Formats: sequence, C-alpha cells, structure tokens
Amino acid sequence: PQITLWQRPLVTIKIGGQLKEALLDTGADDTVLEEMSLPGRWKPKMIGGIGGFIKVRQYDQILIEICGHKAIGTVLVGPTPVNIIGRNLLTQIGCTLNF
Amino acid sequence: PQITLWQRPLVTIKIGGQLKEALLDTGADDTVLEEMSLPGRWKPKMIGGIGGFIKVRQYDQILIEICGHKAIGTVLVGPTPVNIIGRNLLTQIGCTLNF
Ligand SMILES: COC(=O)N[C@H](C(=O)NN(Cc1ccc(Br)cc1)C[C@@](O)(Cc1ccccc1)C(=O)N[C@H]1c2ccccc2C[C@H]1O)C(C)(C)C
Repeated sequence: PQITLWQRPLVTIKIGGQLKEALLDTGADDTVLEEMSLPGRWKPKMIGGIGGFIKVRQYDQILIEICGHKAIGTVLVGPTPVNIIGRNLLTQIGCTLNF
Repeated sequence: PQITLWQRPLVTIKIGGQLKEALLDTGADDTVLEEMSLPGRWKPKMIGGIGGFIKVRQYDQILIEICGHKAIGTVLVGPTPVNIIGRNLLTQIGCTLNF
C-alpha cells in the first residue's frame, strides 16, 4: 500500500496469535514492542532514543505479521512509548520511502 | 526519489543557509535539530520517545529544503542525538511509505 504521513502511520500487526497496533518507523533501526511474552531465550540490548539509551530484551527469529505481510526477525521487548516496527522488519516487507 | 531502508534514510537539508544531514523519521511527529540558531520567536517544549523527554526550543514558520524540495513548518532545536525530519515536514515534500 501507500501510506501518507498526515497522521501516525499506525498499522495492525500479529505476533503470538495476537493483534496489536504498531507504528511504521523508518527512523528506528530496530523493532521494539511494549512489555509482553515471547518464547525462547533473549539477549541484552541497548537501543538509543531521543532521551537516552534503555535496556530491552532481544528475541530472535520471531514470527510477526505486518499488514498481512509475514516476517520473521529480531523483536525487542521493553519500555517503549508505543509498538515500533523498525527497519529490520520494514526491509522484509519491502517498505521504502518515496517523494 | 525512492529511498530504501537497508540503512538509515539520511538526507541532506538546507536550513538557515546551513547544509546538514538529517534522518527521515516517519515515527517522528516533529522535526528536531541539534543545537543551532534560527530566526524569530521561540517557545519552550518537551518532546519524548525512547529514553524519555528533552527540552527544546520551538520555532514556527521556518523555511527548509529537503532533497531540493522546499517546505515550510515548525522546527525544534535541542539536545537531539541526530537531526530528525518529522512528519510535520515529510508531508510537505510529498513523502510516503510504500510496500
Ligand atoms: C510523540 O513523540 C514523538 O513523535 N517523538 C519523536 C521520537 O522520539 N520518535 N521515535 C519514538 C517514538 C515513536 C512513536 C511515538 Br507515538 C512516540 C515516540 C523514535 C526514534 O525513531 C527517534 C530517534 C532516531 C535516531 C536516534 C535517536 C532517536 C528512535 O527512538 N529510534 C531509535 C530506535 C527505536 C527502536 C529500536 C532501536 C532504535 C535505535 C534508533 O533507531 C521525536 C522526539 C523525534 C519528535
């Protein structure tokens, strides 16, 4: 699809059999979701935001649907303002910027 | 132009007669630039994201030129770790997300 930016680019994702609202963020190198439960082991990760770096859990090879596009990648879990879908997954669904 | 997301979508901008590199961020409501001088009146503002909030100065009706495209809008100046072009300006240059 083509998404304009007059409002927040919010879309429905599906992870762990559940639906959530997430923001397509080309400015985010990674994908970080609000506190939740994911399977397997996780690793430590420091992501830097507008106000500093925070601690987050890193799970790899996680299944996640974005606007019907199935993707499998790294998903970070932590205290983010909103669910953020980053470049690591935006590149998997073939998302590009255009003007 | 069409910009991919394999790498951060950084572009050149011209503001206040100065050339700068900035990050096209669809996950950004506003445009915030690193410490610099801008013309006119300003009002203090607090913006937040991963890591928390930072204090910035808000200047309105500021001219900007992104990849040759002239635009007008609000610009925030403060301790941001990277120059960021927010949705408030991306819309003016006709920028959209496609996949
Ligand atoms: C209403 O408030 C706002 O619009 N604030 C904006 C904002 O903070 N944007 N979002 C966060 C956010 C998204 C949606 C909503 Br709803 C609210 C906040 C994040 C950001 O793109 C900015 C950023 C980019 C580069 C360096 C540092 C920070 C970011 O944090 N990027 C990092 C990131 C995120 C997840 C995983 C890894 C990494 C690494 C880096 O790419 C504003 C302050 C620019 C205006």
